[PDB]
Amino acid sequence: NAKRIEGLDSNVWVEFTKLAADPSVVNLGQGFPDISPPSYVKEELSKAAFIDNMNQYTRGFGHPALVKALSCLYGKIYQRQIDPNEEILVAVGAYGSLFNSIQGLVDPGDEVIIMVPFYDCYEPMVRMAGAVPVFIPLRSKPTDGMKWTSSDWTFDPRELESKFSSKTKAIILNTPHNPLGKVYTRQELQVIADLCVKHDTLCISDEVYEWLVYTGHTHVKIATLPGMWERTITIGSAGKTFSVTGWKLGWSIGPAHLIKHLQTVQQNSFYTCATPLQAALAEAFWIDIKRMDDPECYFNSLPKELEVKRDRMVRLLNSVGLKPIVPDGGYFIIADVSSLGADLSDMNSDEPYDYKFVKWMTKHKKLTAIPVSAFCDSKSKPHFEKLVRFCFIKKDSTLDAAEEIFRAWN
Amino acid sequence: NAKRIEGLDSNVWVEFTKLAADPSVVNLGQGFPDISPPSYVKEELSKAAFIDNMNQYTRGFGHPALVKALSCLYGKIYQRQIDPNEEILVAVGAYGSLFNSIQGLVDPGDEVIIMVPFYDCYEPMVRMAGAVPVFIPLRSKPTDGMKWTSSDWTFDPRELESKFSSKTKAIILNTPHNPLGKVYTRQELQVIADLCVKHDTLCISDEVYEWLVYTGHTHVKIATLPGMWERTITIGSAGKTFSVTGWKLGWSIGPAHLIKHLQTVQQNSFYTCATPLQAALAEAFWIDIKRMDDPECYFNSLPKELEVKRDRMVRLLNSVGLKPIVPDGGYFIIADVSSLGADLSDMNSDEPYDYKFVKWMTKHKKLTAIPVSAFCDSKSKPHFEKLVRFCFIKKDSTLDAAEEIFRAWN
Ligand SMILES: Cc1ncc(COP(=O)(O)O)c(CN)c1O
Ligand SMILES: Cc1ncc(COP(=O)(O)O)c(CN)c1O
Ligand SMILES: NC(=O)CC[C@H](N)C(=O)O
Ligand SMILES: NC(=O)CC[C@H](N)C(=O)O
Repeated sequence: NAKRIEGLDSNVWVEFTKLAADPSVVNLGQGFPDISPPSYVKEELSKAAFIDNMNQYTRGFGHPALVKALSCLYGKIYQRQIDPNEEILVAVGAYGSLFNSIQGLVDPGDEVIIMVPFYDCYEPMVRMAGAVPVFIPLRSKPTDGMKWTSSDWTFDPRELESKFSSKTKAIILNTPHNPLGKVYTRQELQVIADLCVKHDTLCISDEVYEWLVYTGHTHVKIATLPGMWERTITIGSAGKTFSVTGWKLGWSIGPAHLIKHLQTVQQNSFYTCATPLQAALAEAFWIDIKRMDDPECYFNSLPKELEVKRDRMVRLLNSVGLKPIVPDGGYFIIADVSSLGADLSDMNSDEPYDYKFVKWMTKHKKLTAIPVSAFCDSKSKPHFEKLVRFCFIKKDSTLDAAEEIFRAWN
Repeated sequence: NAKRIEGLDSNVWVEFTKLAADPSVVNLGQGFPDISPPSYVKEELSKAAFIDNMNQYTRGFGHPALVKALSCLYGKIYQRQIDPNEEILVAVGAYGSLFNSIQGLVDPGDEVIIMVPFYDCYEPMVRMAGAVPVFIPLRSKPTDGMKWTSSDWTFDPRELESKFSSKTKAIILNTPHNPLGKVYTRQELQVIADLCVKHDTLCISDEVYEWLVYTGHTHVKIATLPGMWERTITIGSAGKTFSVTGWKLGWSIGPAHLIKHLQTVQQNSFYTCATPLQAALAEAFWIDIKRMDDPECYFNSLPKELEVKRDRMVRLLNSVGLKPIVPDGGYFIIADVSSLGADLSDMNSDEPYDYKFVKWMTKHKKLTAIPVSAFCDSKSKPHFEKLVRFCFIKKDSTLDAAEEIFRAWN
């Protein structure tokens, strides 16, 4: 192995393969939608398949009709003109966008601030770049009494500030947050923005779940706050927006002077993304862009549908004594499992509690989930290891099977 | 920009975004097939599109049906049992496979040997890894007097040996060769094998054009030579194999102890490739794998169809005083351009001779092509700068438009 990848060969997802290959297990762990994607998304891909040209090379930095649809949709959200060619880069998922961003912008010995828990890829991407991840946790605060929510988690602005130094190149922001479901507030973003401007750092903002925010909350884009446009890369994903995780297309949106460096990594790595997927996606966008104010727009109908499933899930977790944290956004929910005081007596590894719990739940109850300590750096693990993450982008019948397990639990 | 991409922002193909544009020009430049993909390749993509699961995330290192198909096909070629999970990585094109190999295997300060002319991405990919490209040119031999062919180019084994030191990490091999169409001989591969074994170096073998070898030549895989399986990564491409360049799926095949490091790059960069493309590509493979014996197999029928088109191009180029180098393989043909009359003081730009010629032929003859100096490091360019490359993976009607241009040349 090359030095840049020393110790980066472990991967939580490669780790979690085994859990649910067993067909009789209900899998609420990985973010695999088993709802149907919209009919027209599948239709448009079939249509593109039969056009010879759409099966040949397209523009390296993104299919022209696609980046054009992206600049239209995001121009409305940002309330500014987005340049399709210079301010957008289409990459292989939000992963590939994150990869372009760190690879083109982050040097060895640079510091990168990461909020804990974090989508697991952030830490190894920062390391393969020779950079130093700097961790800060989200801490709970007292609850309103009736409900535990994502909004009861936040950061200490004084603690955040202390993480910023002359070596900080960037901070990574994930809102709506995976695994917590947190929708960052304008006040939180403002504290983040103040510091990035004051230290002259970048913000890389992972916003794949941007459409999935629930009543009481709103997606705010940090790159729309004063001084932030010039210093933010904001990332979206086809998989999340159209429920086609398997298309693996995302985009980075930001200023031309930053996006050019992302574009230089891409030209020198995989170069271009698939033409047929990008062609179909452009069409899907236009179909929904043109009804953005209608309920039937997929940007509106999916979170509306997911809010119902979310609520059903919180009731299911409650019925067995799991303390759910009701998410403001996204399609994951965390439950504290410690009030079950489960029977993990003879799992004798040095794994965190949540991993043992999940292995135990899979074997005994036939239900899998993801340990939140998978989204934590070594020192943070003991502070989050009683927490397990459940996925609810699932068809009713799947959540029915889940309900059968919760009803039979004792 | 990050330091790692310093000076790597210029891209040959980004630059040629000049006169491919104008409507009336016959483009024989970029490797863009304008023939149809096989009908079943297209139908299989349409069918995967309508299966919901084929739109969601698949195995990270390659869709299981696709790695199994590639296992079975390549295991016949190699006469060995290839492990589909450990000895194969599906990536985003041959580009992505090349990136995985260099990123996962090559350190700052390593030397990487590259044979000139080289497919252009080799050099910046080695520079991005902090390594030193060590150039050796292919050189001409006396012809049989009758015709000029790719096999009249070779390398000096003694000069190659002198490129190997204790800093050498690897040699990049490209057979059949782009741009010049060379199908490296068993005796050439043996000289490279002897030196990788003696120095304990890697060979990264880029064999995207492996099926496209014409009469009197045989694709031989260096990884099949004694002692080479354990030091070789061999790369393939869907875009070349099934004439669907826009699908951006390639693969690396080789021993587990090397493939795992490519796997580590990929899990940390883009992770997963697209599911519907991989599903459809697995089915396109099973179809052709079952009929390898038969002339109807795409592995057989395409090289046959293209050989006719190569022979046509060589007649058309001869017709106008461009001396073609007849390719053993691939879908590019170089023509020597020096026996024509120049223009070219209307430029004076002292950029290479071939770049001036290609601008002159675009403007005045309405035909584009690629200057060979684009595939050459700085010191080599004077040895190759009268050479121009043409693509013939084109429909009959495109080649007729080309015919009409040659007919009207004088
Ligand atoms: C926060 C976050 N970022 C990025 C991704 C990956 O995005 P993509 O599938 O487009 O590569 C995910 C989905 N696993 C995610 O939850
Ligand atoms: C020799 C060679 N290797 C790799 C590639 C790129 O392969 P892909 O399109 O699958 O990424 C090309 C482009 N045709 C090539 O000519
Ligand atoms: N590698 C994957 O597909 C994992 C993604 C899934 N959304 C997760 O966060 O759990
Ligand atoms: N998209 C591309 O860069 C096409 C490259 C093509 N194979 C060529 O060599 O001309």
